[PDB]
Amino acid sequence: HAPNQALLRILKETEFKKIKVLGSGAFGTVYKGLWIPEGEKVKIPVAIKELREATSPKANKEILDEAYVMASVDNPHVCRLLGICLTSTVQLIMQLMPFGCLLDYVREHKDNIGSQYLLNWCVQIAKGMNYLEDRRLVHRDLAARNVLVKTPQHVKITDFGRAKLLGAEEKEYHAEGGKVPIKWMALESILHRIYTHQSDVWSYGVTVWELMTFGSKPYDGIPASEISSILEKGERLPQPPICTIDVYMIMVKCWMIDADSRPKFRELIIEFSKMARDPQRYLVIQGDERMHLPSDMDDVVDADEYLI
Ligand SMILES: *[C@H](CC(=O)NCCn1ccc2ncnc(Nc3ccc(Oc4cccc(C(F)(F)F)c4)c(Cl)c3)c21)CN(C)C
Repeated sequence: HAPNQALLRILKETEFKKIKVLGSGAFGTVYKGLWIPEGEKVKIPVAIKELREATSPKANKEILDEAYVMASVDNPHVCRLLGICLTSTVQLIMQLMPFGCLLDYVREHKDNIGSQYLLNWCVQIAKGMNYLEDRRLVHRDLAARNVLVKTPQHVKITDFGRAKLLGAEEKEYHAEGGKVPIKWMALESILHRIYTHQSDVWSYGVTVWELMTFGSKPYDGIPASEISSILEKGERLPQPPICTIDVYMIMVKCWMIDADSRPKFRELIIEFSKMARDPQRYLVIQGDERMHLPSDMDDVVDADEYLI
């Protein structure tokens, strides 16, 4: 393993300005804001998480471990952590992704989402995951809820709360126990708590299924405890109505019990790119041709153009 020379930037609180609330969770509130590094004549749209005063030492540690992972990744299809701020509670500053999570996006915009967007998103997520594989990172929580939308044309993988860096000689991560996203997990993760890049491929297949059904819940109504035996009997998620057999076969291959029989991310990039070149041959969507989606503010620059 090579040295990790990623830079962690510690921002001062007077450099960023909270504009409005975007969300509230167990761990603190998220604000829309601007990051205005002193004397640089640039304003960067950001989301700012300010942790709650009541957050435990254990929670703080876990959040900082997630920041470490996010600071260590740099790819157009993976979320961008700008830095953290050590005020009385920790604040985290990330690139603003104004269209929210992809799961919610596809549910809310399903009558205007055409085949080109769906296939491009699959390509993009596969590129991000391929990059994480190159970095020897196993995500362990890939799902449409954990993909952010910068613009309808550009998505990025997020939520590194479960991510693990494999050791140099290590091929599998062995987990301890807790509350796990069963319906996205590879069979070997459910049974034996084993995670690899190939178990992430399984989750990728489920993520694709979520997109192609415009945000349906996988195995809806089936309790999580029944999933493993359903899988062991050879049953899988059904073929979405818009999917040609070409697309469904790819998902099916992601859900092979033999981990080595599943596609690799680099191959998923290739197969979805082929399809993205002639999208209406691969996804059959009523009204496809018709569909369109969105495409002081002086000195504003996106985080992706503010390089270190
Ligand atoms: C869908 C995502 C969504 O819309 N969430 C609301 C907040 N929001 C709106 C736009 C936007 N852009 C960018 N980021 C966020 N939120 C956000 C999440 C996490 C975060 O920083 C961290 C980093 C590491 C760990 C944590 C945590 F403490 F563990 F939570 C937080 C920041 Cl700064 C911002 C945005 C959600 N859908 C319900 C699934």
